[PDB]
Amino acid sequence: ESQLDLRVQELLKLICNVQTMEEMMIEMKYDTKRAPLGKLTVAQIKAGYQSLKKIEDCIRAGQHGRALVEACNEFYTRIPHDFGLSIPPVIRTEKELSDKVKLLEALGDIEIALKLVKEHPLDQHYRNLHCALRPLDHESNEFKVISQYLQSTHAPTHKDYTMTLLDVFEVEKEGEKEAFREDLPNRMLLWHGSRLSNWVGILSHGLRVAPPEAPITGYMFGKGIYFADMSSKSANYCFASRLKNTGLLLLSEVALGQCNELLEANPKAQGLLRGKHSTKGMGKMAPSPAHFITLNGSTVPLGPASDTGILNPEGYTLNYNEFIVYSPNQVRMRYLLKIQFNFLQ
Repeated sequence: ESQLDLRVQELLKLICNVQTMEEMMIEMKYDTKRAPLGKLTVAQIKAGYQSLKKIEDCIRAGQHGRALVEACNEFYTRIPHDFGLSIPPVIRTEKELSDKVKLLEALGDIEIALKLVKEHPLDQHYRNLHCALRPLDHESNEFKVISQYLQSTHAPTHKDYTMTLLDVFEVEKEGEKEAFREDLPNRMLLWHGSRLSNWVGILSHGLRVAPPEAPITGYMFGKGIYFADMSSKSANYCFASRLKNTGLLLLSEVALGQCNELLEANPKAQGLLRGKHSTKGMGKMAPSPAHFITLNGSTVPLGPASDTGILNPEGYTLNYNEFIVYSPNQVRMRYLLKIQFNFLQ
């Protein structure tokens, strides 16, 4: 047996659970039976990404014929889906590419998590993370602020639930402090959400960019790292349910520097930086600078969401801001919130 504060123990038991990992993939229509997760290799994943590209190639060239059909078959073979008896859908839209990209991303973290769950077990894992998780003093000013930011930036559009801050752990990933690069302006504390089973991979490898094999059009603003100034915008990525009532969302410092403001999506946005250090999807609603506060050197956009005045002259107007940096060194994980979702029914 071994010891770590009970909170850190709870947290690990939550994100290390192999069952939940299985559950998550199944819930994503992934065939764990015909393709056991325990046998999933990093090479297989890279294979899937390439199949998608080929599919993106067809969609790109308007080839919705045999060319496409063969590409999907290849991919569905590479990444087995469980549709029961139903006939698999022929991927032929960007939105769907985007979903399959998120599936491969999850598999990538499952691969990582398992390759890590191999001297008390939890204590052993905590080490393998090379990431410090010190529980936070629920009386600290940090806590009060994290809580205020969390609630004050819960977007109106997301009322199908409520959030109760169970606990907060301060994160300290090896090497981020040093590499962070404090020279850039717009140093913000932003949200980032993800499913439970993803957290082991995020903690050990940190948040990272999409692979070069991946289809570019499966990324709203290119292969970068995404953040939001609205707690709920991110919490939706937890895909927590009434049974999976507990989820985790991360809060980290992002050196935005000069932002290249964009009204609408663009997978190729990274190319348009030309000096600016990040892309900003201009949302129709966001915190007001007048309500900003500073915490340990980073600006906290907590002010209740207000109208920004942005309005696409012809087209869809993004609801909330979208932030993207294309280099890990522009990110430094700080706090990891343990949240309990209270749905309505």
